[PDB]
Amino acid sequence: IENSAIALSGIVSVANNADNRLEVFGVSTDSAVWHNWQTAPLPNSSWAGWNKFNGVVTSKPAVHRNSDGRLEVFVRGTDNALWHNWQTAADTNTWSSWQPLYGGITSNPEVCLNSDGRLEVFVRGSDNALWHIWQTAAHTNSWSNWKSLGGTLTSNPAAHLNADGRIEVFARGADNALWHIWQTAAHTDQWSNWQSLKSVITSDPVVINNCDGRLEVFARGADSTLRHISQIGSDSVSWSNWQCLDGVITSAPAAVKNISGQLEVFARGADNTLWRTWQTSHNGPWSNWSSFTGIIASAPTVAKNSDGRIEVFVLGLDKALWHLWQTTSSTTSSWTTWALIGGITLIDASVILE
Amino acid sequence: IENSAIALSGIVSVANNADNRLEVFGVSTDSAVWHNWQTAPLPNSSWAGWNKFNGVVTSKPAVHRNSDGRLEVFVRGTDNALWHNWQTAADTNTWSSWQPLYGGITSNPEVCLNSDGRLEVFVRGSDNALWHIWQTAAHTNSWSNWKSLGGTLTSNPAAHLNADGRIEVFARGADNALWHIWQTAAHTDQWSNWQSLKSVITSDPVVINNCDGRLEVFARGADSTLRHISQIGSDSVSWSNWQCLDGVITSAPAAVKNISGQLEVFARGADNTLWRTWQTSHNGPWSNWSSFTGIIASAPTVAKNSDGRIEVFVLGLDKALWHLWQTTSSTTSSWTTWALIGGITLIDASVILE
Amino acid sequence: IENSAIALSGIVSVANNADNRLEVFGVSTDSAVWHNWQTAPLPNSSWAGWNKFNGVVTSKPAVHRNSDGRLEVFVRGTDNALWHNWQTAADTNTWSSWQPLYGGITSNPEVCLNSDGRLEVFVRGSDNALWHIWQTAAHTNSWSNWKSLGGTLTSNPAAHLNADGRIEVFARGADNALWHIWQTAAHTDQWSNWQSLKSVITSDPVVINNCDGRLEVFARGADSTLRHISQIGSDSVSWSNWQCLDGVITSAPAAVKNISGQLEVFARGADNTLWRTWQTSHNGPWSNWSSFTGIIASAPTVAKNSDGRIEVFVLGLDKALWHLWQTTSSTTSSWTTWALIGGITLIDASVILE
Amino acid sequence: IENSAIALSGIVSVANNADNRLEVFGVSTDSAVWHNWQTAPLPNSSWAGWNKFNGVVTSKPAVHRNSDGRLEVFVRGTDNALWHNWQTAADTNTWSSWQPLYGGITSNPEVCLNSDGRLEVFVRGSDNALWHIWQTAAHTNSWSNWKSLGGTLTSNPAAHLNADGRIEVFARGADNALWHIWQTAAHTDQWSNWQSLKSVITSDPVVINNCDGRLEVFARGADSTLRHISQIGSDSVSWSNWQCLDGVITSAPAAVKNISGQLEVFARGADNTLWRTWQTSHNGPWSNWSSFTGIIASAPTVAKNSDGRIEVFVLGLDKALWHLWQTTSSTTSSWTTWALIGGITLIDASVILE
Repeated sequence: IENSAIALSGIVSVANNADNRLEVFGVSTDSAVWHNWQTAPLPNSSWAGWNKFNGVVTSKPAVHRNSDGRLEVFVRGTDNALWHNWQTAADTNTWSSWQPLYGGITSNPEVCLNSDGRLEVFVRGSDNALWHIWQTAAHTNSWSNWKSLGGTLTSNPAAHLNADGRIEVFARGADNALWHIWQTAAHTDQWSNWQSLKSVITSDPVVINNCDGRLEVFARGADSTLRHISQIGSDSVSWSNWQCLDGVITSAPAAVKNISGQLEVFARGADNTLWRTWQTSHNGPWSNWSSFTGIIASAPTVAKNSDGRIEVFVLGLDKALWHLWQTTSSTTSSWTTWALIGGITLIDASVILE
Repeated sequence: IENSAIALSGIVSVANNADNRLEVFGVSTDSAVWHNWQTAPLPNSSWAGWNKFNGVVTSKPAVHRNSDGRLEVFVRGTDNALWHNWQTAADTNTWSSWQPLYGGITSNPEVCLNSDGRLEVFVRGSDNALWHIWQTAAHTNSWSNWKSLGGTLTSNPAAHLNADGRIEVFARGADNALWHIWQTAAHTDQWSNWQSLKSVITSDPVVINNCDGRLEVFARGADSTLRHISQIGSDSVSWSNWQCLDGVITSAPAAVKNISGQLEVFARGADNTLWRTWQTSHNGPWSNWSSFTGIIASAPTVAKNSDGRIEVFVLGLDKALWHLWQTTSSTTSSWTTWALIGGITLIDASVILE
Repeated sequence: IENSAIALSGIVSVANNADNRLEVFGVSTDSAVWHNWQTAPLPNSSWAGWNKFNGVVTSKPAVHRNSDGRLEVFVRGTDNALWHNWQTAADTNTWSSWQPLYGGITSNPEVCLNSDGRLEVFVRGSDNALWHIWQTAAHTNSWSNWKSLGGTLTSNPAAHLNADGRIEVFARGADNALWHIWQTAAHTDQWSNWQSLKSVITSDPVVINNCDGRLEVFARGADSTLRHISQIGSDSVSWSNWQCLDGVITSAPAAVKNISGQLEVFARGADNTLWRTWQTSHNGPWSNWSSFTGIIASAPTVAKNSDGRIEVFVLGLDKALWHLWQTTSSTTSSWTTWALIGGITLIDASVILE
Repeated sequence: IENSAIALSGIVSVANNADNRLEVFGVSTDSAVWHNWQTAPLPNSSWAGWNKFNGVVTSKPAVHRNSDGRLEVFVRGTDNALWHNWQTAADTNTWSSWQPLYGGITSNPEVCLNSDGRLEVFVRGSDNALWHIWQTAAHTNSWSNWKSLGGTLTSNPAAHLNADGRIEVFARGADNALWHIWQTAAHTDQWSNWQSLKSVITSDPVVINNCDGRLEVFARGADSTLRHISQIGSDSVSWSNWQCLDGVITSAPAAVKNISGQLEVFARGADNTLWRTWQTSHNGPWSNWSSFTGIIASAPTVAKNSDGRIEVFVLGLDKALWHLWQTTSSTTSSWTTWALIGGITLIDASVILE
């Protein structure tokens, strides 16, 4: 493993609809985005079937729910520009056609929802800097001009809200270390300078908030194990030391907070099966990795259902989408075995960063 | 203080719009509902001014945001039936006229949002039982028939979601004790039997969730001090003992979780000023009560702004609405002094339960 | 229940020998101190049998282990002066005769071990002030002169070390409130002024340290329920609000930290049986009281064995000493039923404070 | 760094006397054990001066306080047998001459105090197995015969009590992994089988208990960073995954629990200065390493004074003993700079394990 490697990513993007039904977005062999959704917001629900958005795309799709409940998808087009399309009403399967946001992007798009209800998109630009564009009014198809935040990115960006509403963005830099930059006031265009968090990383960063309000960042390290760092104060400049966990992982990690408020991390393990680790107590030590039966061909994508149950999506060896879930809304629940969401095969359309 | 007393309630109901701007609803001297809203989602924002909904009402209004971002208000009419009106689009100040939901109600209405996106309303009925009615599809003006959950209520009901999506409802019973009843599966019409939590209470119950997922209930006790009880397991049947805190309070309490994940409680104190107490550590002991200058004439109503800052609304001695807020997004922030939201005077339209 | 009442106390004092065998001290119908000890440091051990110290006493005996492992007992004599006697070697049943420390005392004695190895005794004096006397060298029969700390005491004193080695003393004052006073530097004769913790109490105070280093104080309140308060900072002046727990208790409480670091409290309940409550999580909420079968005639005295198992001693209706213990070294262990430590009957020799 | 390396150890062993004065034991250029002690139990106390025990030794000395307060030192002699000598009374500077315990030992000795007051010594034997010998009565010069616990050791052993009084012993095995073995009942000669904790380690293991009762083990790993693992249940068989902390260390670590109950770790860092890291919250994340000025030539040895203040001892470049300490009994206290405990120079007499 080399310092500039980027671990295998998830094969779909997932979102909860306004009524919390899960909906997945991926790219098929026709290079178009397809999507599928639960018919009811429970993991054992039937799925509607795969439906196509017309248009050829050249990145992994990113999806986020607007503050009025409508899903909106962002993707790079054949012109290397940003395109988006949206549900025309919450919980409806009527969509716009792809609409242009222009620009020139060289990474997958990352979408955040500001705490004033406005979507904001972060991408690597043609000059390898971080660029962003935002809705100028909440849940409205009115966007700003493109603006640069500088820097030099060698991974996809990952964005998350701090507890006080300030967006913070994480990305690997030219030295293969994790860097970050943040709004200095909530949902405004006033930003810090770039700062290094020092450690080399070999995956995109994955960010989650704990109960205490503080951000935690997970990534694969140079020795191919999971490592993590967390905010220790009230601001974006006070961080812990990095810690690693034993166990070689072969994909990006995926993190989720269970309904007991504890963190869980999923990743493809050294034997190409799905591995899971969880915090055993508040802030506590981490469990040994547990493995699920079955070889997988992507990183996991993890979501929560309306009753709190965790559900995991992966690419199978047959190049189709599989999933499994918790049988009960309990931290020690047993899990189902992999089930197929059949109808199309999927490709990894992630932008090749080099 | 007698066992059947119900402490003074808050004078307004508050909600966050889809873009997180606060909006308050109260009843004026014309017995109509009026509302006012922030023009931007920050506590130092200007307010738009008081606007009237036509129609005479006979209860405190209850407000909740739909899963598509539209606010919806519920109130008892002059016919003792339930009426509602809604924003016709998220973050817009265009409303329906009051529309009928019928029934016969003898308490203030309480509204909950199920985790599948459907609003559900709980009221005491003409037979003193708990009744409820729900949207049959998420964020849609299609409602069920009225259905009884039984029991005998001597307070307004308070409802909250468990971490697994099950609604749980709390209300004082015929013996002046706190009782509760819960969905046995998330967002379904399958309910438990009524169970007593034993302690006498002299206010409506106030329910909040902690980070661990568990519900905590606050109420005034028979000796006029604050008392509280919390779930200790994974279900609705395992509760702690009751604990009281020293200090006589003269209103219902209001509880909020700050951005550090700790709980804070506000109440009118024995000297008729606003009092505040907070948890000093995770699950920790509670601080001595702190007082704010100024005599108040209602219980506090507490809300959070888009940047996490807590804001408190009270009725002043001039019968107008006043508010104060935290100066910074920090747990140890200083507070502003009371400021007026002028333009109308307010009355307490709470249903007299005896 | 009146504000000046002092709840029933424990009938024996207990200590661990240098090898951790438990040894109990009580007063029999001959007004002499008798003692009995485990033959091995396990709760199911046989006991040696009751042995008498010659001499008539007029208070409950207090016992503490010296820093060289020798037990030492303190008691008021027929002359109202303080007397003491000691093991002449650790884990040996050879004792000195009662030896005089003079003074004039009007409460039971309370003994503390300073963190520099010197015993220090606290008593109410003939002028109702707090007085103390100390070893001038660790584990040596060389004592200081008597010195007054002032104040007005209406309970027995309770002393405990802070985490930094400063002794802090708690006692009810003339206004029936809990007061305290503390060393301002570890194991030195430099003391603070008296300060009130405000709440009325109707038992002696009981003090324990939690894992965080902080002191917690338990007492019965004016409504005959358990109440407690805890340090919230790094010093002796920052305390939480008082909290009460529901449930009427009819004796002083006894507190212990179990081997999981959680606190447990035992007391005689409203039905004259032994009641137990425990913290369900770190700093967490408290369980409902659980009852053990059997009417008891004293407060419990609680100790821990060499394997961590909790053991409880009480006076039975037959005026003899009974005990029960945990069956395993686990927080959720079951308990044995009461067993007799037969051979003498015991009287409550506690000094009548009025 | 190779898998079989054993990091540099501390240059002295330290103990608290019965009155909590610190006393240090090391080996000088004459191959004899010398010791020095505080004259009062405070870090700014003067020290008595270096005093010699007659006799040539061939290991680092181990010291433990007996349950009657007397210090006792264990060391390998020129005959490769175990020898010991003891204070003849607590807090006295009168010692026995070295007395024989025989055996054949190939590591430094490790001493534990059972919870029934009996010392027990663990050593690697001439067959590379773990051997032990124990006092047959508490604080008495009567010892058992030597007994083997089997295994194959490639480090010195480290022993610690579990919260329930069971001794647990940790040592590196033939595969360079950390192994452990434990008493299955407190202070009895009934032991488990050896079990692997799997990770390679390149230092002796260092064991400490947290507040929750659970053991935590620290060691240097194969990549020369600090790693740690902790018990997650009520027994000796349930452990967390291993975690590493960033930062190359060049000595064994030393761990201590501060008076707030949080853990701190000291080690020589990659630049040969003393480094310190601490837990920022309960169980929490670990701080970045902080450095103290001054090149050091051993691992640190860490102790606590009677007022809770941490004190650290190291070998200086002048081959003399230096120390520094906290200025106040507070977790965020500043520290003094290195001060000399002059009078002799010290050598590292640690047994060469290969």
